[PDB]
Amino acid sequence: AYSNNTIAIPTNFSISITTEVMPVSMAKTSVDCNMYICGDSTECANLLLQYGSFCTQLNRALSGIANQKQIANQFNKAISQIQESLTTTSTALGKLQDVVNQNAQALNTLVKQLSSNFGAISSVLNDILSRLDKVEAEVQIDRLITGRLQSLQTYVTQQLIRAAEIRASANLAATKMSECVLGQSKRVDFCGKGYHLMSFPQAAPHGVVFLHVTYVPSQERNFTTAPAICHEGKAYFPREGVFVFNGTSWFITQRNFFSPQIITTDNTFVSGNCDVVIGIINNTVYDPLQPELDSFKEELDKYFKNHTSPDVDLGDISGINASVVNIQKEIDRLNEVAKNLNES
Amino acid sequence: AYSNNTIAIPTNFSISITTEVMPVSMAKTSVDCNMYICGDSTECANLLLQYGSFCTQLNRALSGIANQKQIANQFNKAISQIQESLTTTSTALGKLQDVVNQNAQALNTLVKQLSSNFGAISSVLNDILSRLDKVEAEVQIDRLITGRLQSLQTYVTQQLIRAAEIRASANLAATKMSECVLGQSKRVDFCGKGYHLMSFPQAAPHGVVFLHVTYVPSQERNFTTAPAICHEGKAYFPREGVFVFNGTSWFITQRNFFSPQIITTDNTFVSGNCDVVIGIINNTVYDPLQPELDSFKEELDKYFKNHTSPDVDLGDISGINASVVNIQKEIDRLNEVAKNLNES
Amino acid sequence: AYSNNTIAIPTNFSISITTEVMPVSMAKTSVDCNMYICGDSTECANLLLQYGSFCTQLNRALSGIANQKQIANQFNKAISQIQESLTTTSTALGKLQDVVNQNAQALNTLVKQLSSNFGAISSVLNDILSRLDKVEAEVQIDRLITGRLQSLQTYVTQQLIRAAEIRASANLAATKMSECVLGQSKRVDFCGKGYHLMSFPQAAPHGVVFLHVTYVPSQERNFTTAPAICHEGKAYFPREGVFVFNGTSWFITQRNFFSPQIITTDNTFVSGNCDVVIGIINNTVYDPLQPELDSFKEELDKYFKNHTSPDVDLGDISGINASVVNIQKEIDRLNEVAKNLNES
Ligand SMILES: *[C@@H]1O[C@H](CO)[C@@H](O)[C@H](O)[C@H]1NC(C)=O
Ligand SMILES: *[C@@H]1O[C@H](CO)[C@@H](O)[C@H](O)[C@H]1NC(C)=O
Ligand SMILES: *[C@@H]1O[C@H](CO)[C@@H](O)[C@H](O)[C@H]1NC(C)=O
Ligand SMILES: *[C@@H]1O[C@H](CO)[C@@H](O)[C@H](O)[C@H]1NC(C)=O
Ligand SMILES: *[C@@H]1O[C@H](CO)[C@@H](O)[C@H](O)[C@H]1NC(C)=O
Ligand SMILES: *[C@@H]1O[C@H](CO)[C@@H](O)[C@H](O)[C@H]1NC(C)=O
Ligand SMILES: *[C@@H]1O[C@H](CO)[C@@H](O)[C@H](O)[C@H]1NC(C)=O
Ligand SMILES: *[C@@H]1O[C@H](CO)[C@@H](O)[C@H](O)[C@H]1NC(C)=O
Ligand SMILES: *[C@@H]1O[C@H](CO)[C@@H](O)[C@H](O)[C@H]1NC(C)=O
Ligand SMILES: *[C@@H]1O[C@H](CO)[C@@H](O)[C@H](O)[C@H]1NC(C)=O
Ligand SMILES: *[C@@H]1O[C@H](CO)[C@@H](O)[C@H](O)[C@H]1NC(C)=O
Ligand SMILES: *[C@@H]1O[C@H](CO)[C@@H](O)[C@H](O)[C@H]1NC(C)=O
Ligand SMILES: *[C@@H]1O[C@H](CO)[C@@H](O)[C@H](O)[C@H]1NC(C)=O
Ligand SMILES: *[C@@H]1O[C@H](CO)[C@@H](O)[C@H](O)[C@H]1NC(C)=O
Ligand SMILES: *[C@@H]1O[C@H](CO)[C@@H](O)[C@H](O)[C@H]1NC(C)=O
Ligand SMILES: *[C@@H]1O[C@H](CO)[C@@H](O)[C@H](O)[C@H]1NC(C)=O
Ligand SMILES: *[C@@H]1O[C@H](CO)[C@@H](O)[C@H](O)[C@H]1NC(C)=O
Ligand SMILES: *[C@@H]1O[C@H](CO)[C@@H](O)[C@H](O)[C@H]1NC(C)=O
Ligand SMILES: *[C@@H]1O[C@H](CO)[C@@H](O)[C@H](O)[C@H]1NC(C)=O
Ligand SMILES: *[C@@H]1O[C@H](CO)[C@@H](O)[C@H](O)[C@H]1NC(C)=O
Ligand SMILES: *[C@@H]1O[C@H](CO)[C@@H](O)[C@H](O)[C@H]1NC(C)=O
Ligand SMILES: *[C@@H]1O[C@H](CO)[C@@H](O)[C@H](O)[C@H]1NC(C)=O
Ligand SMILES: *[C@@H]1O[C@H](CO)[C@@H](O)[C@H](O)[C@H]1NC(C)=O
Ligand SMILES: *[C@@H]1O[C@H](CO)[C@@H](O)[C@H](O)[C@H]1NC(C)=O
Repeated sequence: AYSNNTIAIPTNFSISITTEVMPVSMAKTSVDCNMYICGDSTECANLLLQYGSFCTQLNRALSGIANQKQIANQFNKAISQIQESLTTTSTALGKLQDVVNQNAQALNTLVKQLSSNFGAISSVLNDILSRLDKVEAEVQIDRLITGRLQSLQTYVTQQLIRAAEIRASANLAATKMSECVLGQSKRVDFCGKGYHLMSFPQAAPHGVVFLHVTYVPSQERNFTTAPAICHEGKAYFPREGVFVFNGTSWFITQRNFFSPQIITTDNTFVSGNCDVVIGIINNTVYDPLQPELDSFKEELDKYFKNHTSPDVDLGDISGINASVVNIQKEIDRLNEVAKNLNES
Repeated sequence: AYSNNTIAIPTNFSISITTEVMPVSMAKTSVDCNMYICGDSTECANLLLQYGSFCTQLNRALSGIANQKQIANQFNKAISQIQESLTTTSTALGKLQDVVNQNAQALNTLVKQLSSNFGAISSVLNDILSRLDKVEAEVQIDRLITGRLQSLQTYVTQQLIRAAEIRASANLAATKMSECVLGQSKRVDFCGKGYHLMSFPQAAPHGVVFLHVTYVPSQERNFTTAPAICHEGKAYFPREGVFVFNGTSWFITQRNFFSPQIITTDNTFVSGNCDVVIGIINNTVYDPLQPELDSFKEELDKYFKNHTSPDVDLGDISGINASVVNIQKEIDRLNEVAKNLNES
Repeated sequence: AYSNNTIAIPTNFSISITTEVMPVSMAKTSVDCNMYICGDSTECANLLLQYGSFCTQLNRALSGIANQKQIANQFNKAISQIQESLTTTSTALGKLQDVVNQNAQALNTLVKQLSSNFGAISSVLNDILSRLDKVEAEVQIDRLITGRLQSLQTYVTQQLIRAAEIRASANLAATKMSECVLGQSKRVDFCGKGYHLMSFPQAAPHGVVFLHVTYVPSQERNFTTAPAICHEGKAYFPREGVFVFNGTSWFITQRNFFSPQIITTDNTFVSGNCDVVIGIINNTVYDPLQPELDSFKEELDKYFKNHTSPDVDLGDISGINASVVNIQKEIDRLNEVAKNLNES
């Protein structure tokens, strides 16, 4: 750089109060989560019970801010053969009576007690449906609560960052009530704008209101300005000074205004050369270090189950029919032989 | 303002060391989530596996801090009619045998294989109950984990805000090891209280302990003090000075103590008027901008299912009975005719 | 402390530009959650719909940054007794016909309509399985989303803390464009290293690049240095000075270099004693107040259900058999009597 250029250097001034305000404390922002999250749907209050005791410690942080007898005997034999036949028929039909009734008893057993199986399975199935739907409903609510929860946590983080700004600004308030009040700071546009004379401190709800009695340049000039000059391979350093003309005569003044005092030997300092030392750059950087998230595919497929299956539950188990008898020609010929028997 | 008032202005001093401490670094607070979240219930460790790799990158941020033959033939015909009748009866009862046994075979089919249907449905229903209860249990755990998780995330946010305060305070430490150590700062109650002479820097675990050799006013006076005076519609500005009396004679002194030097022309600066310039107010404010959350009603009713339904599962399907035969008068009259047949 | 020691005090200087950079603003880091959370698995986008409107307000904060007739008649009576017997048999077998067919009708009723019960229960059971597996899948996804969500919320918190550092650093930029530009700050190694002469401000994308024309000590000496001396139980205070020798003769100089001006009476100030005032320690501390989390055992066992149960669903309800008739000796003797009847 090194070059002579021009800085507005003040000529005539004026009084100037400043009256700046800088906050020092914070309200105890005890924010209820149950109100910020939840407005209605008492269900939400039933589920945020299960969400920890997060709001307590959250507001703990926020609080910590602030020849023819042959016929007779033979057909008598035949009649006792018919006697054999009909006692035989009584045997058959008694067996049929007990077994057809036993299979009907098994039928009643199945019907009654298998209705009871239907009743048990149907009640269990309805309760499965009920609690499945409770799971569905509350799970959707939990999605919504979790998003709204991290929004609230962002609210609290925003609040804490404000609390940190307020703490550092109160440190600046303590430093200014040191220097501006209990001293006359020789710093341009600090302790209010212009050149500080005295400051008047006064309180506020959460601030410290300053009343800086200062003075500002009412009148000046765009005037030439040189940091250092190199006559002889040889630099010149104005102690508490800046190289200035009067219309082309090199003088050195104060910075605050110019009564252009002549170049002495004492106020100038000298280097044996005019060799610039190059300085270091680029401070105040911070690395965030929030590094990386991979896919859902990696994250999921480490820890995941697909896990489905249908049933079978055949039902052709039912589907086999009942064959029947519908014959009655036996009854027909039976009663027609009964006609024949009453005939002769 | 502008008015003459009174500031304690120092008279006699005393030596004063200060010995302040300002931290510069932080411990590597590698906080395990599995310990801060989880203390017991290995179940919790089974579920926090599924909770991402959040704790890794979380501690990455925290790490980045640091004639009578008629009879014979006719009744022989009738006897063969009875032969027809009993072969006919054999036909009927064989049909009944096969069909009653077939309906019993269908009954055994239903009983065996429909027990197998009950076994399949009951095992599936128990597994439905099992995994439903796993869902219920782990879902409640997930509520609790999510609340405790955001409490941990608040812990980390609190920690990072401390890290930011430490970084800015270490910037102040670098600035004070510049000015207090390598210079004699002309700043009241900076570089320790009082007026700095020299500071002695020394290390600490995570701080830089200063030893500010300063000097403080042991003796002073509540004494009158004026910023500027307006004789002639015309202001007066003491350069490095403050208007002071000796008991009513206007002098201007240093701020640091008063040897009340007389009003010169050079130390006073003058405005042509006494016109206050009014200054700007109210800096250092930040807008949080955390704006808004609506109801659960809006948020929910965009994306929600109620979604319930019962079954029917009739059971009168069972409830139709089995009619029976319980008659035996046929057997009674049958064996009584058998008595009659053995009679004659 | 109080002791005479040695500070490098400058002798000959050199010009030195500094060229430091301090950022003042931030890019509008409108970070999409749907990209930072979600990369693939459109399912994830189906579930993050249910996760509030968190990303909107999240980026609202981030945006707010920037003889043989006896025989005839008697056996005619017996023949009508057989007529009674076979009409009686017709009665029995008609009753058996209707009842065996009725129990078969009940069997068909059970088979058809109980297949319909199996169909209803099986379809409901498959849908239970389906939506249970949807619950399982999406619940695991919600674990993963919640962990990745708080990682994103940590990203945003990290970003906001950077925004606070940038706001305070821009306050330092405003203070340096006050003092370094519009003044000549008498502060060592502030407004760039060395001793400030003038600074040249120039813009940047998000910074304010300074060009501090300063001057640094090219040449100096480790030289003795005393804060205060106690001849007579009586201290000595060099105003804008430091006690210095020339090779053992006590002088007081400037801090910036040494032309060792003689000890006057005016530049030294005096205490009547040599009594050190001890100062206060250990500022800039903040209490985090993130206090406490108890066990899962406390947190859980306040609000938790274990809640399991099996079924019974007997199945011996089926398991009772069907007894049968398999007899046919009646048919055998029946047709053998039919042989006997056709004989005679
Ligand atoms: C400014 O600096 C130049 C050298 O760059 C010098 O020759 C000149 O005399 C200086 N003054 C003016 C008024 O240009
Ligand atoms: C010179 O004065 C003008 C007045 O209009 C103002 O722009 C500024 O003070 C100076 N101009 C420059 C530095 O370009
Ligand atoms: C600067 O110096 C004198 C005295 O201040 C002034 O009168 C004159 O106009 C200027 N120029 C010179 C001496 O060349
Ligand atoms: C640098 O120091 C030496 C030491 O005697 C002195 O002779 C010389 O004048 C100094 N240089 C300047 C420019 O003052
Ligand atoms: C300052 O440092 C950052 C580090 O990321 C770099 O990107 C930037 O280019 C540097 N500034 C200049 C002017 O090179
Ligand atoms: C297995 O999981 C993947 C993961 O997206 C998904 O497509 C589906 O639920 C399952 N089945 C198949 C065939 O991918
Ligand atoms: C009725 O009987 C059989 C038994 O094997 C069954 O499979 C089928 O459905 C029916 N038979 C027909 C319709 O011919
Ligand atoms: C059947 O025969 C009997 C005698 O065997 C006699 O009463 C009559 O002729 C017939 N009818 C009735 C109804 O008895
Ligand atoms: C204070 O200011 C008033 C004007 O407000 C002036 O008359 C007076 O002389 C000053 N001094 C004292 C000691 O009151
Ligand atoms: C005047 O001195 C008293 C001493 O008790 C003290 O309150 C303060 O220094 C002054 N009082 C004021 C300014 O009200
Ligand atoms: C203030 O000035 C003189 C000299 O310091 C002092 O003796 C006198 O008492 C004071 N008052 C006057 C001169 O009215
Ligand atoms: C203001 O500047 C003019 C310019 O010559 C000068 O005459 C006047 O004395 C100045 N005013 C004061 C109060 O110094
Ligand atoms: C400072 O600005 C804030 C902006 O919200 C305002 O509320 C407050 O009233 C201002 N201060 C004064 C003293 O008016
Ligand atoms: C539909 O959802 C609402 C939402 O609170 C709730 O009352 C219930 O689960 C459902 N039914 C009715 C009738 O509101
Ligand atoms: C048994 O039979 C009928 C079949 O239609 C059934 O509905 C009913 O329960 C029973 N009848 C009675 C008890 O009269
Ligand atoms: C039945 O009649 C037979 C001959 O027809 C004869 O043995 C007896 O009288 C009766 N009883 C028995 C048991 O046979
Ligand atoms: C340093 O201080 C001691 C007293 O501690 C004093 O006797 C001595 O003369 C001083 N100077 C040197 C050069 O040691
Ligand atoms: C004295 O000079 C040496 C030069 O090597 C350097 O270590 C430092 O400036 C001084 N040494 C100290 C203070 O121990
Ligand atoms: C310090 O003072 C004189 C004059 O600066 C110097 O010549 C001498 O060497 C020193 N020592 C004394 C006077 O003992
Ligand atoms: C302290 O103040 C008194 C008041 O007159 C004065 O006599 C004495 O000299 C002062 N002490 C010092 C060391 O100046
Ligand atoms: C500073 O205060 C903290 C408060 O926790 C304390 O632990 C520490 O020991 C103090 N420093 C010293 C040097 O005692
Ligand atoms: C009850 O809950 C506990 C909690 O860990 C767990 O062991 C299990 O799920 C249940 N049963 C028993 C016997 O503990
Ligand atoms: C078949 O009949 C009975 C009915 O009580 C049933 O309990 C059992 O399983 C069978 N009886 C046997 C195998 O003896
Ligand atoms: C049975 O007897 C009838 C007459 O009663 C006669 O036709 C024959 O002898 C026998 N066989 C058949 C097939 O009728």
